[PDB]
Amino acid sequence: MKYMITSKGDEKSDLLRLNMIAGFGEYDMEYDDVEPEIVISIGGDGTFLSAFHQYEERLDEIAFIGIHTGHLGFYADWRPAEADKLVKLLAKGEYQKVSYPLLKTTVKYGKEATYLALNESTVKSSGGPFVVDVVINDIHFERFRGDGLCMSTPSGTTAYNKSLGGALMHPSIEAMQLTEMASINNRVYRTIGSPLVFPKHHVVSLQPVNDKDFQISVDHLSILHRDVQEIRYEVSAKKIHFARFRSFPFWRRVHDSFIED
Amino acid sequence: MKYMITSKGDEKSDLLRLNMIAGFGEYDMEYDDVEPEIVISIGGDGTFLSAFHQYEERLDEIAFIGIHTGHLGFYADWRPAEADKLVKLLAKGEYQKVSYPLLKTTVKYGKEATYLALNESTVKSSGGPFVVDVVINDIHFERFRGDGLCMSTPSGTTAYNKSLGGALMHPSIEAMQLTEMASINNRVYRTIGSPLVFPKHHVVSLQPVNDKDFQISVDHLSILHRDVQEIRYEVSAKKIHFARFRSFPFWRRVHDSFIED
Amino acid sequence: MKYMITSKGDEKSDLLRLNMIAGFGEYDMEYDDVEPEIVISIGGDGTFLSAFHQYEERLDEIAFIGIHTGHLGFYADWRPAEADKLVKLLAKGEYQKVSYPLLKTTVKYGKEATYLALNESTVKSSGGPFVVDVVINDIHFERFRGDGLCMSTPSGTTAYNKSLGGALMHPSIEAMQLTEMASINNRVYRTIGSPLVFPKHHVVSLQPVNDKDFQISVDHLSILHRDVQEIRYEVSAKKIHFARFRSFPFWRRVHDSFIED
Amino acid sequence: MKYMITSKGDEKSDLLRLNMIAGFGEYDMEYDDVEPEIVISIGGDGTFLSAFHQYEERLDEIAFIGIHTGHLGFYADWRPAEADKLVKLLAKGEYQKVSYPLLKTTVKYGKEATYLALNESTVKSSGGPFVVDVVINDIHFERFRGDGLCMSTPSGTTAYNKSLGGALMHPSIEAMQLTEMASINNRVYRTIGSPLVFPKHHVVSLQPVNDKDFQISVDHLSILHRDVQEIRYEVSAKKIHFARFRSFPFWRRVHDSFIED
Ligand SMILES: CN(CC#Cc1nc2c(N)ncnc2n1[C@@H]1O[C@H](CNS(=O)(=O)N(C)C)[C@@H](O)[C@H]1O)C[C@H]1O[C@@H](n2cnc3c(N)ncnc32)[C@H](O)[C@@H]1O
Ligand SMILES: CN(CC#Cc1nc2c(N)ncnc2n1[C@@H]1O[C@H](CNS(=O)(=O)N(C)C)[C@@H](O)[C@H]1O)C[C@H]1O[C@@H](n2cnc3c(N)ncnc32)[C@H](O)[C@@H]1O
Ligand SMILES: CN(CC#Cc1nc2c(N)ncnc2n1[C@@H]1O[C@H](CNS(=O)(=O)N(C)C)[C@@H](O)[C@H]1O)C[C@H]1O[C@@H](n2cnc3c(N)ncnc32)[C@H](O)[C@@H]1O
Ligand SMILES: CN(CC#Cc1nc2c(N)ncnc2n1[C@@H]1O[C@H](CNS(=O)(=O)N(C)C)[C@@H](O)[C@H]1O)C[C@H]1O[C@@H](n2cnc3c(N)ncnc32)[C@H](O)[C@@H]1O
Repeated sequence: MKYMITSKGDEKSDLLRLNMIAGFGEYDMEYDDVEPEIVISIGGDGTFLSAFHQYEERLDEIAFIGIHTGHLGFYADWRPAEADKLVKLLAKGEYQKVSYPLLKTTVKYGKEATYLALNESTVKSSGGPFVVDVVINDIHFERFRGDGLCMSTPSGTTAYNKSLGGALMHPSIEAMQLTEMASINNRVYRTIGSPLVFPKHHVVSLQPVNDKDFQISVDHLSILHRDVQEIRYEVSAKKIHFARFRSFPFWRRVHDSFIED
Repeated sequence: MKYMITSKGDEKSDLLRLNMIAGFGEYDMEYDDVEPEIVISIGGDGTFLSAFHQYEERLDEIAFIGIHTGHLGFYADWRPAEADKLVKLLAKGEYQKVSYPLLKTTVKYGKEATYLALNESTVKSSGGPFVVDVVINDIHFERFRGDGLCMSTPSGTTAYNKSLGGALMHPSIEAMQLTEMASINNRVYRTIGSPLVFPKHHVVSLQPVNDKDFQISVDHLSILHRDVQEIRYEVSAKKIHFARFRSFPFWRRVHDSFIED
Repeated sequence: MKYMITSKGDEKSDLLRLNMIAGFGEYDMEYDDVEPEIVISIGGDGTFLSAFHQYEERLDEIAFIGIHTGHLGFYADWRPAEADKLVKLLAKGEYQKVSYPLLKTTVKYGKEATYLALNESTVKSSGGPFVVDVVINDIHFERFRGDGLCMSTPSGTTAYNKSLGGALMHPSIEAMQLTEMASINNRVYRTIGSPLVFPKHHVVSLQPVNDKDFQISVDHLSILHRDVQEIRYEVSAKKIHFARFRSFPFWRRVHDSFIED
Repeated sequence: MKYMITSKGDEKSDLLRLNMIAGFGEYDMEYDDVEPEIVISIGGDGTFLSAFHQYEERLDEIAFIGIHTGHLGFYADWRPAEADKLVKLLAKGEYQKVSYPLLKTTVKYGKEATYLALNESTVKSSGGPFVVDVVINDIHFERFRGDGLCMSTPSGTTAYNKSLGGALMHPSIEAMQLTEMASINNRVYRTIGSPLVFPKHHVVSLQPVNDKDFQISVDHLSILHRDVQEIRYEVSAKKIHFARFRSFPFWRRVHDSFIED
């Protein structure tokens, strides 16, 4: 149906995009970057993340496909050489949609902003020490002191979460995972020191203790927030949908990205 | 209805057990340790684990309650001082049952044994180096070399799993978590180096590479298995049921066991 | 001889400082904050670090003493209640000096700045991804990608180094320790993934790969450096000297700060 | 002078050994496996460790050389293809000896055994839970509960130590490093949770708390010790000497074994 293609913008990805557009022109496929139903991202995982955020208001109407023109990017299902086969399979249709969970971040001030993450949302201080009270379902759980906190989706667990020692979670699990960045632990300061995995409908709230200014990232996007009263995390009701044309199981995707390929 | 009480066996737990039996005698409660419907464990988490295994064939007919006579044992909901209040609340009934997921381990030979775990199942070598191929849903994922592997239930994630760097998982999540014990990683040997969290219906199979003898633990119970062809892990269809008389959320239980109490 | 006293500046530390100055006035002790031979820091480890940096040009002429007015600060040897005993012991003299190793950081541009650290020197990016080549004694060792790097002195190993998973090193060992902050490791990116401990006379050089702007911290002090060609680390030839009046072994100091007190 | 050659015993290593013996026969080199001055190990690091232990009573009279016939074994300096060049260089002599530190383990009973380690000494329980008091220079430092403890030499820090999260230490540093295996940490049980690095002349003593039977390994060799009163660790006064014919710096050796080669 209606589709669009985003490109990383180097010569290789732009040319692949032009060639796929020409192939789509041989079928009943209209290029429409306002209301696409298929969004193809040609590049790396950053390109894919940007495509997701370009269309985060129409996630229920869109299925995503990623082509990696660099290394195997984690959200990519296709190598450039297979682009023509993808054009054909997509043109016919009847593919199967797979959905991954997303993370909702709410930032309250003294007003309210919400963000959606496909990989993770992180919070750090705007310069001074980072100290927050971590409140789970209204239960005061710990006072965190350290460099920051990372809350990850299942598909994000192989990203920043992994570098911070988090568990890799299969994306059929509707959960979010909280990991610590360089927590201090001594006689007077104590944190849990393990990643925490939360189900859908649990709410994790971070509440400032002294400083109220924080640097909050959502996927690639980092923003300074001033005068914050609360940062709230929960599994979103929204999901991202992928078009799948063949089996590529998550654990094989993990194997291919981290073990050998 | 029918109940029984297991005790750690020290003077404090035996006397509490005798006093609770006397209190139950004032209600319509028959002591029956063949077909109980309520199993009370008085001791620590080891006592509770032994009670679970004493009745693992009647898990669908039983609700468990733990009293800790030492430190706050993780599966315990009651301190000894509250025993009389428990007798009363239990006598009336109408309490709410909560269920935690369990782990099924299958060991195949050259014959087949199955075990059920509430905390975890671990595998180590019987003396020589431990090397196994890890196969996930028939996908060859890694060759593990190291000291051993631990597969944990959600409620077990605060136990051995935690010491091995695993994530703590809320027990409403029907999953199991695989953690590494001292994996070797160099130019020639590679493992994933993160805990892995698996949903229900995924099967993780360990397949021997050289040595076929393994020491397999299920909760406290360690057994030498010889001539092993495969060890298979999956989330069990069986669940353990707890009798709950008041709110004691898992994350508060974690707070009280690890942060402060 | 000549001494001075720095204070954290709260009411408790200022009053202790005034009372110690009055006690010193009863001996042959001149207050001199230009050329002291004894520097007393009253506060926490931050106060002590600031005192060290206030006098880093006269380290060979100075012995430091720390009083902690908060929790046991790691560099502190005295509680406030013992201040009068310290005045007396110090007045007589004949105490023993103990020396800890220090870290030299050199930052080269396209010009050169040097810094001395008692705890550690860290490097992060000024916004974009952090990528540096790590060169040890002119040997290209790894390309580091992640959040940053921390180089610690022995006495700093219980500070930020510890939170990053580094080893605690006894300060009689003339060494520095490099730890990673959230390194990425996948099929294409590889780091050593262990802390590294370097002897005196080894030089660790960080060399930019793309971005040349870095945020470099030395103890509490964080500075944006632009147009960096190289950051070089080595154990300094300079040492910090403490006045010791009684045994307080490093491993007891560690026990008291992290295990119980 | 007098030399001997140990072989892993596969066809490749036995033939290399025979060919080197024939080459040595063309010089003033006597084969003597009672009092060698050069010990050549042909195989892997296990072969090298066995050669070290075969001659641990004559370490001051011996220089070791390792040839790896498998992967780059860490203690190996030569590939098989260079064997003839080694014969020649060794025949002439005038090579430089390099020394690495060693670890002394003393096991006291209710009698005394001492062992020397090139990689590490580990202690685990003989079946039950492992609990020991850790005493550093007669200072009670922690009660360790977990799977076991590993004490490593500098050259051993890239071995089991590395898998347990220890730091890699340059072998010019006369030290030993203690790492934890799966320590338990909760409200009631506390360990330091970081590797500890000890200088020469510090003594680390492990003292049993309940069970007195332990499985103690020294390099590859694992032994059940019963009725143990104390296990004591210290940097040995003895050193192992390597014959070096060219530069192969430790950090390049680490790079080649863990980063790429
Ligand atoms: C620009 N990034 C796009 C992405 C991605 C991604 N998504 C997954 C995925 N879901 N699964 C597996 N691989 C995944 N990638 C891979 O991550 C590498 C990213 N490049 S980078 O980190 O060097 N960089 C900052 C340039 C690259 O290989 C890419 O294919 C943002 C993301 O970086 C992540 N990030 C930030 N700081 C990090 C840290 N210190 N360690 C590890 N990740 C870190 C964070 O998650 C953010 O959303
Ligand atoms: C006899 N154990 C009973 C239990 C339990 C338990 N269950 C949870 C829970 N679900 N949540 C939180 N606390 C939990 N406990 C607490 O664990 C301490 C156990 N005593 S012990 O490990 O010292 N020991 C071996 C005497 C004690 O406080 C108890 O209340 C067996 C279990 O030990 C575990 N175990 C074995 N080796 C371990 C390692 N190296 N590190 C950590 N745990 C280890 C393994 O899980 C096994 O099933
Ligand atoms: C203001 N700091 C002074 C100090 C110190 C110190 N020196 C040692 C020592 N040698 N041994 C043991 N305790 C030590 N302290 C203790 O560290 C706590 C510091 N307060 S703080 O980190 O919360 N903060 C930023 C307000 C406090 O208890 C103090 O007594 C700077 C230092 O923070 C360190 N730092 C920065 N980020 C950190 C992270 N994420 N985790 C851990 N440390 C971190 C870094 O080393 C810097 O030099
Ligand atoms: C038979 N080993 C000989 C050796 C060695 C060695 N010495 C160093 C060195 N100094 N530097 C870098 N590489 C090093 N090797 C490499 O270690 C691999 C060993 N094979 S093995 O561990 O699979 N095995 C048990 C068959 C192999 O590549 C070899 O070249 C005993 C040693 O294994 C170590 N060991 C035991 N359990 C371990 C764990 N869980 N993780 C990691 N190491 C473990 C322990 O140190 C013991 O002394």
